[PDB]
Amino acid sequence: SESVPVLELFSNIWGAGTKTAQMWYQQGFRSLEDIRSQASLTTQQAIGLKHYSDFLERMPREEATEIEQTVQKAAQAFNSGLLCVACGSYRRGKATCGDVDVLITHPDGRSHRGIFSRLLDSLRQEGFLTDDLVSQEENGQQQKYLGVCRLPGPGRRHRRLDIIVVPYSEFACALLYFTGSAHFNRSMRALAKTKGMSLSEHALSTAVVRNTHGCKVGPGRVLPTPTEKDVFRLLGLPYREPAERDW
DNA sequence: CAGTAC
DNA sequence: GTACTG
Repeated sequence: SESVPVLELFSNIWGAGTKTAQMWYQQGFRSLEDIRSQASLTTQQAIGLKHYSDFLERMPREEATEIEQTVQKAAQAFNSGLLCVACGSYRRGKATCGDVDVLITHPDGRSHRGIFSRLLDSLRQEGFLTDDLVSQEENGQQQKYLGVCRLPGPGRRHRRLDIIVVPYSEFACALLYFTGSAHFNRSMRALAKTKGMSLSEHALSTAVVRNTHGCKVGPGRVLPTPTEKDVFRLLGLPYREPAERDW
């Protein structure tokens, strides 16, 4: 049909943005069926197209809880020490969630290692994980997984699930980044910059060196941040609770 | 670049 | 704003 809603239709495929949607449009594709039959699909895009309807639905908060518990039980089997916290919109207290954001670390600071591969393998044997989207094994000590899960039982939709494993020393910043919101994180890091500091999912750093155009030319030194409250303090900010961060 | 995560 | 893989 008309160009704008067709671009919108294509854009709602995971792995496809405006550039891809516009390219498809030039090709003369107008429907999801057209994409399915004729378009050159990325593995991820093919998965997004297959779960198009489900991925458009936001799940009830209660379902996100079950998903996080499903992940938690599997991890704990490996080690009872593991701490799993659902982040994102769920931690911010939303009634519905676009996806489930599960963070995992271990208090001793060592046992978090070796878990990521096993946990995923465990979740696959269970039939929980249905498709894998992207894997990041190079984020320093943080491992990230993006995939598709589905709770057992009838009438269950496929849900987007992200699993991140971090060291206990980076727990606070990883928790901070991953609960958001996106605009909230954007503002905190913007502020940190003004103060000659930097904030990432890994750590908060002071004495960061920047140039005339404000381009970072040297890292500072990592400041020990055991809790979220410590990060707020070192930036001269009043602590906000997750619900207070839903910007 | 493009798309993605918050 | 920061930062990952497709």
